Amino acid sequence: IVGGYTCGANTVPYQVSLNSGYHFCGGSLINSQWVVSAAHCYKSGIQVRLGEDNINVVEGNEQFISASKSIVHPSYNSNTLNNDIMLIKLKSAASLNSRVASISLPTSCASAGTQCLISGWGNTKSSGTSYPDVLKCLKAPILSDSSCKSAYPGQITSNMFCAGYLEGGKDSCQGDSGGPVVCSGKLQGIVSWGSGCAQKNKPGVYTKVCNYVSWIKQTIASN
Ligand SMILES: [Ca+2]
Repeated sequence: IVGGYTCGANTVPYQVSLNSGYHFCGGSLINSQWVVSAAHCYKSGIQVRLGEDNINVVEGNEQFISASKSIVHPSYNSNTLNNDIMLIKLKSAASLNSRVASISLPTSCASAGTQCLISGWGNTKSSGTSYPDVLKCLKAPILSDSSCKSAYPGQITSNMFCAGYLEGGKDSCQGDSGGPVVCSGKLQGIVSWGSGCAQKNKPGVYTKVCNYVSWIKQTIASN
């Protein structure tokens, strides 16, 4: 997250870190057994880390639970990032508590202009590299479809939305991928892509979770 703020320990209790020997992507806990992340975060060999604040210190509220299964969306296209969504099943259910909690799936799609909370352990610099240890947060508004398409001509599908600031300075970034965009208390987006981070006229692009609720529900009813 570039231009964000330190969230505060466990104030984003649905945020997970995906670890394959190191943090590599975020995700969102949607119930005690299942995480939503980005399909481009697929790796074999994922441990889900819940209850994290500093990802490099064991502070006492973590649960580390291996994945048993990962399910990339059946229509994921890694070239265009259309349908950039994946489900990860935990080998054992998390113990839900004040620091490890699920986020609701949406009923309606969020609206242009809504301010959402985006979070992660990704890079904090637009130019160069600096990875935080503690979770960072950013409030960013959803941009209109038309503004998103102008920023990325020929690249935005109906399964994507843009959020952020066309002046630059505030955005998600590498290492935030797969993490949450929460609007009105529900999971509306997944950190997916963008041209650099926090650059002018190049806002973040996010997987539009409301288009996937029926896939998510039928998949978790079956696995
Ligand atoms: Ca920790």
